[PDB]
Amino acid sequence: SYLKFLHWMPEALKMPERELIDHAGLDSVVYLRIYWLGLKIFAPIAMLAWAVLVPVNFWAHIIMAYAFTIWTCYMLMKEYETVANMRLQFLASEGRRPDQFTVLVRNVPPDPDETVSELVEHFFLVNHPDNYLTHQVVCNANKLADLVSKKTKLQNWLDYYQLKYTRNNSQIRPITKLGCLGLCGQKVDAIEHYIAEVDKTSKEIAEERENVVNDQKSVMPASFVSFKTRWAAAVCAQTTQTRNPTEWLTEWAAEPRDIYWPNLAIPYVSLTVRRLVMNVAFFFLTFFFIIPIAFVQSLATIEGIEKIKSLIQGLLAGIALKLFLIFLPAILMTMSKFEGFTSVSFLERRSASRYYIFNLVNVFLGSVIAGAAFEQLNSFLNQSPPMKATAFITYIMVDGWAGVAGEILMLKPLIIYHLKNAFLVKTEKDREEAMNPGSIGFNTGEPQIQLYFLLGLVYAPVTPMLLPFILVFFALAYVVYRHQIINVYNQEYESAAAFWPDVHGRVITALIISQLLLMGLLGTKHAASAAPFLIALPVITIGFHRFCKGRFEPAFVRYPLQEAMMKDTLERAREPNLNLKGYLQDAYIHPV
Amino acid sequence: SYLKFLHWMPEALKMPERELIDHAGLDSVVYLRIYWLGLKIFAPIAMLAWAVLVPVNFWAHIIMAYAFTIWTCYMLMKEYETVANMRLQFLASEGRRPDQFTVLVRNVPPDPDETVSELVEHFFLVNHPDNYLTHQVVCNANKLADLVSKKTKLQNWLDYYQLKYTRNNSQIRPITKLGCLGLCGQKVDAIEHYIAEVDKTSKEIAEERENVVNDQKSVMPASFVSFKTRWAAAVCAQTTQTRNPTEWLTEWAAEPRDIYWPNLAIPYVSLTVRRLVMNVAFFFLTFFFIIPIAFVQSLATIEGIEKIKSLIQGLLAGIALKLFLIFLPAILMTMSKFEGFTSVSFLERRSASRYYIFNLVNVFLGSVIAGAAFEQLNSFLNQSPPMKATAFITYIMVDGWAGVAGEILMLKPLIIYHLKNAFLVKTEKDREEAMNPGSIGFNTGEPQIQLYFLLGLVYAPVTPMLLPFILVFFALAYVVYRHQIINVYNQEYESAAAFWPDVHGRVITALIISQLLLMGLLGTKHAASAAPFLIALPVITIGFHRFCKGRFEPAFVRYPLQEAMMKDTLERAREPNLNLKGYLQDAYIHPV
Repeated sequence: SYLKFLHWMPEALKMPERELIDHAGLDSVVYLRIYWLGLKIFAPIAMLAWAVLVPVNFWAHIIMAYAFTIWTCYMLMKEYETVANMRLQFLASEGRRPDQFTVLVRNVPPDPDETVSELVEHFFLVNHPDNYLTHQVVCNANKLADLVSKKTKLQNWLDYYQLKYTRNNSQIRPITKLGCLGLCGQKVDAIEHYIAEVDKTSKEIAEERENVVNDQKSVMPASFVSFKTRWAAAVCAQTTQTRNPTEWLTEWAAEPRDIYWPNLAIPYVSLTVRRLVMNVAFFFLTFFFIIPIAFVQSLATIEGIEKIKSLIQGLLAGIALKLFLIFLPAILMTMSKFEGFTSVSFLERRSASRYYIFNLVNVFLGSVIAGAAFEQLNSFLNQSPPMKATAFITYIMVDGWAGVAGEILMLKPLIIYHLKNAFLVKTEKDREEAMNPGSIGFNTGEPQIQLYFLLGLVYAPVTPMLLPFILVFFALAYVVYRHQIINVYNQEYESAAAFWPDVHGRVITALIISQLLLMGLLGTKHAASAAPFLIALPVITIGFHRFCKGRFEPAFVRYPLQEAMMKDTLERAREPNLNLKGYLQDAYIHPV
Repeated sequence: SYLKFLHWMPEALKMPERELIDHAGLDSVVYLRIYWLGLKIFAPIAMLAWAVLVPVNFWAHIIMAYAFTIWTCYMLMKEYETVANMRLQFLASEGRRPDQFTVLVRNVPPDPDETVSELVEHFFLVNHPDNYLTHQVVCNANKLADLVSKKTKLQNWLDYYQLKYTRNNSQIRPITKLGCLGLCGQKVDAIEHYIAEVDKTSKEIAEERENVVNDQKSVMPASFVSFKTRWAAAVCAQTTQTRNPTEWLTEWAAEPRDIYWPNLAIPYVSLTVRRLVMNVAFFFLTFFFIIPIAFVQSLATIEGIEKIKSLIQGLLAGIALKLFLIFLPAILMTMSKFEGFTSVSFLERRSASRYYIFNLVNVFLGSVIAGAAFEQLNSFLNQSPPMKATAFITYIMVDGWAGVAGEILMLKPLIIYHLKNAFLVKTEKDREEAMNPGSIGFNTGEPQIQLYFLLGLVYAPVTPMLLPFILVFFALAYVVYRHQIINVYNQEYESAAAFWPDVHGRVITALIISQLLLMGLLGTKHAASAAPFLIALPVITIGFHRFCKGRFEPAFVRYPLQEAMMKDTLERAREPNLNLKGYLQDAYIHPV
């Protein structure tokens, strides 16, 4: 009810900030701070765009430009500070995690007389003698995991179809091989997913289990060398280990509860080849989506012609793309995993980066217009063998405002169940219920924010109306998402705001893009005294970015050796008698 | 005689390469390898430019482009290998130098209760506990050094005028204050530079000596923290020390015999301000020189009109700039020292970088033409209130070929004495004879090579005649400079080919510049199928550069921890009983 809504409202309001840092985490609290920065950049600039623009509506547009960029950059520095400080304070007042002591030594050189392990020990007992504790060679246990997951799949799927009414429960027969027979199959068989399957999978689990342990081919050329101190691991992580820059490549290891175990099986040789392939694939996907949008937009216009109304048209063009990009986030994740990164963090951050480039092109610069122009060129060939502010106003009304409305409705898992019903073999699915929240969304939420930053900063000097709408999104997001951060959303890895460097870059990108585009609208004709004015702005922005990347980014990309020593000494004093070998040895073998 | 010339010739030929690495050094041998790379890039490309160009003289120009760039890049990778390998081998088979164990901790935070030293000890005994050996706080002893140098100046200058004929030797009276009295002065006085001066300088030497030792204001906020092992110092050099990215800034210390002691006295706050100032100054100097060239070129043309002959004109325009840039190297050195770098290496490398940007503009792209065009615009205002291949052919004939001729003539110090005679108070100078060779010249020789690379790679697809001339320079340089490297030129610091990363970048710059310029000559008109062909070349070049910067550059910018441990263990075995405190403590106090 309205009352209940208002109540969750100031309930989420009555919690402090540092209490949330321990209640929810740092990742979540600085992600909530992105919306806050937005409200602290697009609010003052709206006040100025309603005093210089509308009343006096141009050298004032270029003056507004400067003022807007200054405030944006001022606030970005201030927030970089708070987030960097929070990260370093949190890092200190944390707990004990194995990663703090271990490093992944990728690409261990070939040895025709030793196992990878022997070689690793030798190397790290002569190179880091007083601190090397233990090494855990990583094995290719993706096969074991697949069978294990299949076993549970089988069991769960037909636990429903063996206990529904027991006895000879519905002996269904789906496609044994979709390539061979279409529709369904003829294996009525028995219950428990044709029990022989559960049995043979358990037998193959045992099979792989055997091989994995005793084969010396499962273990990849890598290990997770661990050290006695945080200080020592920090040293190893930020130090070159050998003459060959390809072999013995040590980097900070991540939380074991974050390691993407599947990708700890790809050679360092194949990585580069894969990278190229995945690169060009993203390119195609970009241009591709441009076209369905255009065509379905055209459909809408035709329907309207055949049949306020303009607002309705706008909102309908605004959806279509919505379902389309739902399909999109879905994928940006699989593409990163094909490149071959070994940690959830980087995979999620990769997706957000890739999302950015998409949303640049397809959704602002290079969208509707250019794609359709190329299509017209192609149609001519057949025959002879800042976009629109208004449209973005509709996107805010939908995308942003709709997002927060459905977030609070938590109707997202209901729609997941509805897609389950769209797949409907019968009317339902399996007895497996994967409903764990997961992360708030850096692979989804963050791209949204940065795209709205583009829209806002780009159209602020031009149209003074996107700002009021963009602002309300930021405000709503804060309150509804905070409520979730305290009430519903949990976490899956703690990187401690290591993504802020990335966020910063995208706001800086927005700024530069905005200025480059304003040098086009206010460059042609206008004045030859306004163009040089707008030519300095990008340079100033890059300057600020570089300053902030040298004053605040090190807090996210480097672990101060002093901070490590402090943590070590304090923990070695509070708990004078503690063993590390136990906590470290058994943490980096596959979870099989 | 001719015979003697031919003889120094194959004498320099009969020495091996690794024997020269120990005889002369690594710096010198890889600098000699720059000329060799040149001969191995511009020789095959000349053969192709005399088979595709002249016989068939355009899509062949674009084919030649590709082939030339491929060979250049192939050879650059091959040489990066040899130089990286040489560096790592030399580093291993070296001697003991203090730098291998110490790091400069710049920007030590303010302490209202401790001296810089106390603070440094505390920090490095709690942060690097098992390896910290000693710290040597650096003092501002530039004043002491100035008086010391003045004392020697006085003594030496008039040791000539006190022993020429003894007794009351020529009591000369130069300008006591040039601002006050012009020409000369009236202080006939006595011998030994007015002995009272030598006495009062010795008294002021004592004065500063006293203050320096006991004042606690001379010591700057810095120290040269030393460690017990090469491994440990390597760790400290490549590890962030504290949360504040401004304070406690550790970096590898250089050879004490390389430290530019004067600049170890500038605050980390003033550095940035100074940088900006120096930056804009270089800008002015660039454009400035463009103009004298133009005007003196104009003078030459007028003289010719009033009075082969065209060749003579070319060679005369080719000189003028020569004396002008003699004046130039002279300065690029003072500018770096004003920025505030603390080591000869970086100061010399800075000069070479700054020289590059000059020579780009003023000597190829942005030279004669554009400057004079702006001058014509200015003249109109008054009234109403790839350049030329031939010219560069002359530069090779002079600059390059003249350089090597005079190098072998060793008439350079004779010309230094001739400039002494140009200053001539009487006919001679002082009794001080600073004639030590110094370094072969990274601040002078290197800029030359890279400019000739530009000229060559740019004009190879166009004119097939600069290549033969450029080649002979490379060949001559090798033989004449090798002779000097074995017979005359010594060294002043050993960076062990740490400048190759810089060299590489400038050849890559040349490549990219060449391609961009060929997209202009072979872009307009020509074909719309040739422009995209030339658009991929820059990207491929950047790709190769990045590959090589990730495979070979780490050998110059990072010290493998494994190599350090190897060196340590071997030295600790050959000399089982050795003290380090002695060799390390007294090495980083000022040399006063």
